[PDB]
Amino acid sequence: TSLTITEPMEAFMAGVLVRYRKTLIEKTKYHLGYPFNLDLDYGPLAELQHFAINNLGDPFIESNYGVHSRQFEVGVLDWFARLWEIEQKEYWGYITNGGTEGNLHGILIGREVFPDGIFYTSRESHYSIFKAARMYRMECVKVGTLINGEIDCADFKAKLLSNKDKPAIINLNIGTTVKGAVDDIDLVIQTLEECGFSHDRFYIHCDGALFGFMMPFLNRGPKITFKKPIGSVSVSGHKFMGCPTPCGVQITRLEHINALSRNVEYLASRDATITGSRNGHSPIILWYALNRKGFKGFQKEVQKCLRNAHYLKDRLREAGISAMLNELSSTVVFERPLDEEFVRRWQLACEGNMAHVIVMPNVTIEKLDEFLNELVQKRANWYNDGKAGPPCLAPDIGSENCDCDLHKLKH
Amino acid sequence: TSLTITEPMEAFMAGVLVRYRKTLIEKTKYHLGYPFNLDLDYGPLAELQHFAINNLGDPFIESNYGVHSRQFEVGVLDWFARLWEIEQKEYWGYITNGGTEGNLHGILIGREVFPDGIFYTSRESHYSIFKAARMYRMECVKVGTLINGEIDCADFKAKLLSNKDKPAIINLNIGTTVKGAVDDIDLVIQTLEECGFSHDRFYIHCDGALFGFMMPFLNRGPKITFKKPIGSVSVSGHKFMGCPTPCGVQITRLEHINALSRNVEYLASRDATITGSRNGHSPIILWYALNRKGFKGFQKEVQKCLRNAHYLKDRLREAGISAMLNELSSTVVFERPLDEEFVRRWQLACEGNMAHVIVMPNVTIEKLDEFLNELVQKRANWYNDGKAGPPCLAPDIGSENCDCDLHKLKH
Ligand SMILES: [Zn+2]
Ligand SMILES: [Zn+2]
Ligand SMILES: [Zn+2]
Ligand SMILES: [Zn+2]
Repeated sequence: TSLTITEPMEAFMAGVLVRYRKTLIEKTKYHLGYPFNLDLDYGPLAELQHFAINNLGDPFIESNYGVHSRQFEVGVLDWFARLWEIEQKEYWGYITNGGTEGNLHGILIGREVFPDGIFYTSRESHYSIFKAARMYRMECVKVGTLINGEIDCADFKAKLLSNKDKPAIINLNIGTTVKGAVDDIDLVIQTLEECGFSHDRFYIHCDGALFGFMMPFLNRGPKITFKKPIGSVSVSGHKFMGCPTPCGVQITRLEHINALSRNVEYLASRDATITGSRNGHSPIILWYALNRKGFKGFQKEVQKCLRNAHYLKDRLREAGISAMLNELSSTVVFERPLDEEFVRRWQLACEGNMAHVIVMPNVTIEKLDEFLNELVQKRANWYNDGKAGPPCLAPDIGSENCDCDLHKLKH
Repeated sequence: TSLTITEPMEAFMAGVLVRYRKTLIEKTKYHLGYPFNLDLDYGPLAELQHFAINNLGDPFIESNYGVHSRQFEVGVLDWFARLWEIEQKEYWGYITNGGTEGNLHGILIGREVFPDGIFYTSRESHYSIFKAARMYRMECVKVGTLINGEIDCADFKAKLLSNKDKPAIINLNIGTTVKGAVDDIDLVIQTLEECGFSHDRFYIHCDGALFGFMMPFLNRGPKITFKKPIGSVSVSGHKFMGCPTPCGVQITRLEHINALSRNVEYLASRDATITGSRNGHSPIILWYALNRKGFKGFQKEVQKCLRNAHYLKDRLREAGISAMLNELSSTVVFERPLDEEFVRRWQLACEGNMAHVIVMPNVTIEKLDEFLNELVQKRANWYNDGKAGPPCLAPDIGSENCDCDLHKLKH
């Protein structure tokens, strides 16, 4: 709970670090709950930990602080711009400290385009989104959600129509935290158009912390492209790509950044970021990864993760455990384990009667089998004899996906 | 300007990293302008770059994500609480991604204590402060500054008195960016009291990005202590202590955090941070440093830096170069070099007619001599023959510190 700092040792401290490394190997082995790629292969870059790298200021305007990684950073941003179909001279962006910063930036951009804008996001938006709205003092209208976690564009439509006067700022979830739903970009855009909102009276941010990275590697789904009238897209680098430290990529339209960007004389750069000092090792790490693997290495990794999710779901239903997997998802929602020591061991994320597993590149079939074997074994003790019987997840995941004493019958 | 990412190499990429390491050694050698300690000695911790460490959530409430460094983080926060004289059960805080996040958090805390609060900060506050005020939609009253960069408590008094009705939220600069001034905490507090503001109608944040760390190691100055009615203090970890990546420490009063802190079920933790995912290598790095050096190692390092600043200033005045150093400062303000290739080589920060050198632990007498020898040599070419004569820095640093053709006479 605390490692106290005492006054002057190198055997004590190397003792601690040996012990600690041990626990991190254990934790890394059993981690299944959170969307972090734990297969980190950046051993050559670790030398660079000798430098105080700081990308302080604009990625595209070099500051007087010379210990930076802008060549890498700009490399990576260009790749992301290509990925989301925006040209060099149409886009601006930066490597962030994570999905939260991408969301704070994107929503702030939208506010500056439309200071009077009403803000809309689904009920299953990440907590960062509602935090942003409160930080920024924006009126937030929570939009309903279908069973699977997608924004409800009928409820969206309704809500739009009762604020016809004002501009709409929208956050769309490309892979919701709990259920792994993907908001229908195309349908949201259509709904705006047929409610009388033209491009120049709405701003959309796409929160793609995990799945915004993954979706472009599939042939399907509501493609993320600035050929459509979206404003900004963020992803998290420590989620799908994998990074020792949290990071992200935020990409917007250049015309949008002018309202945030101010000159700062003592930097000889501009400030258009949430942050000041910025992590300059992240850009190198992500550059390294993009180069080694390319679009075809990432595609493979994405496809294997969807397959491994499919597999886990199948085995759970087979075991008569309520479980759901959305079409565009590596997140397997399932009946929350009753044993909370079990939850803590596999580091499961839980909400109400749901838990979930996120099938990151590190998450192998071998590991899923270990997991299932343990789950099925312990589960036998939870709902048998005169005890309750499994919870009903039909309200959360649909009755088609529920295997309680009632809904299992209908399959 | 860009290192393009191409599709599949390990000789090309290790070629790039050899080249790049070279430039970072060069940059590290000549860096003088920014407040980053470049003497990083954390080579043993670099193994830990193999792990996706994430302190996601509250430092004091463990989340279900197990790959974290809370033992280290909490260790470090406790040390900082001791340092600023606040008890375990009176304080909350976290390790941030830098001084900007500390400021965003602190100012946001103050807003939640006083939603109607008028916000006050000096004209020489960091850009993060004015950014925060705009992000948060807070009315910001810029307070004047004495020549040396300290907040002007007469102008403060005046400004307070014309907003007697509303609470006061104040940012105080403990080491302003450009001039290295320290706002007079004690005098600000007195001014509030004699203007009719009792403790429970003002909130103070101390921005101590560089000097909040350094000041406690001196026997003098407006001591930073929660025994006085301050609300929150931030420092930057990559400034004085030194860290490969930007980080910081934000420490507030526990009673203050309740308004920001919300439970997040899927984490099994609380969200009271600006961020979500948080860097978990930083806490280890700062823990390592605090343990190896202790209060007595840091004191020594602080004292040497003040001495080396004193030295640089003296040699500049000797060379008839306008220069100033505040009493509680390692930042040497001086006539801005006319040669902007020279500015770029020593990575100097510049504002108007001022440049500055920040004497971080890495900045040795040997290095300062190299610098001065070059400066004096080139300067001989700038203001001689029929050309202008040096600029006057008296408006910026005081006529006592100016060595232009006019003010040098009066000394
Ligand atoms: Zn199937
Ligand atoms: Zn059911
Ligand atoms: Zn002297
Ligand atoms: Zn003068």
